[PDB]
Amino acid sequence: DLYPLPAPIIDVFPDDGLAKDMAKNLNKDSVNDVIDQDDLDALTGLGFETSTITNDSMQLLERAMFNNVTDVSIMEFGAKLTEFPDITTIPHLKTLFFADPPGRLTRNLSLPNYQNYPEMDTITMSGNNLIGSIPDFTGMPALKQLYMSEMLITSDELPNFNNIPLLITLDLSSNQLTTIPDFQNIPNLTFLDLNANLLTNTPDFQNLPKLTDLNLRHNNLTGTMVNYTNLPSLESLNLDYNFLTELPSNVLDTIYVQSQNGELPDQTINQGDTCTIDLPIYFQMEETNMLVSPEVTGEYIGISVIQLPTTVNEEGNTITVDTSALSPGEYKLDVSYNHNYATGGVCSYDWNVTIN
Ligand SMILES: [Ca+2]
Ligand SMILES: [Ca+2]
Ligand SMILES: [Ca+2]
Ligand SMILES: [Ca+2]
Ligand SMILES: [Ca+2]
Ligand SMILES: [Ca+2]
Ligand SMILES: [Ca+2]
Ligand SMILES: [Ca+2]
Ligand SMILES: [Cl-]
Repeated sequence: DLYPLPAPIIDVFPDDGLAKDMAKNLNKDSVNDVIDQDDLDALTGLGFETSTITNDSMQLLERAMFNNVTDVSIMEFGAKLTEFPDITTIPHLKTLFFADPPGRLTRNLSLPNYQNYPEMDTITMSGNNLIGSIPDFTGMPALKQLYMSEMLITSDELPNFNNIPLLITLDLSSNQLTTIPDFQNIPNLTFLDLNANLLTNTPDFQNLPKLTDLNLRHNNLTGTMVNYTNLPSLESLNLDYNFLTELPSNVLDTIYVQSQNGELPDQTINQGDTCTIDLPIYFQMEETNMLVSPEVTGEYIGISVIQLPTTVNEEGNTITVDTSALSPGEYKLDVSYNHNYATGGVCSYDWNVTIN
């Protein structure tokens, strides 16, 4: 497929948009300018920005040998470019980058099981809707970083990667994952970003001995979660904006939580009774100095919100809301703590009470 050189750029790359971008990469003023192999050899990166390039025209890159190119960056692209091709003329490619275009999920991209880029180190496709699944890569043994945030990835599209043993960073934030694999073969993984997914738990990871940062902010973790037994390198576990009533005790010293919500059990009491709750997370946060303010408040929510006297029982680790003056009926109660009026943060727990 290699076009004979020397030749005009437009003859080597017979597509208006591709030729324009190649002239810019080659620092030639015109697509009519004649290039030779030395001009190609001077390139160490290729940038693309003309949105008329399509899958078919990008394939024309196989007509030229790029002996020294290690980076491909696609900064702007149209709807007819949905894949960077697996061509044989960029043998030393190390980084592949697609920009996150303006707007939300406006472009679609597929991720081939690339075979001709054995030196690939980093792939970034964040912000683009993934077409199909992420392949269980077989041709990129040196892959170290994978940025795949905001791509509408579901758990059926994410394999338990078998052949990328050097992976260090995996960013899957802002997707629709309901489960995450108990990753078997990425033991060098140090950073796992899962914020803004739909997770309800994770496995008690069996082989992540080097993981230092695990971000689970804004998921659906509810009540209790797995109490990790084998994350010896863990430094930060972000559980902010979940629905836990208790934090995992084995890793409590790594946790970031300032806001949290939750539901406590229904109770039935008699008119004149107070109402006492368990709230393990409050006591954990209090005792490990995670609170920014000390007050614990209670209220009931009807036509208006009415505050109730609320006391913390530190010996028995319970909280009592004084419901003794309420008449019989059905009530929605709330206990809140860690109020941060400056930031909008709060930890707030709701439950229903029947008073007979
Ligand atoms: Ca000229
Ligand atoms: Ca532009
Ligand atoms: Ca070289
Ligand atoms: Ca975007
Ligand atoms: Ca999908
Ligand atoms: Ca395996
Ligand atoms: Ca106590
Ligand atoms: Ca509430
Ligand atoms: Cl030549």
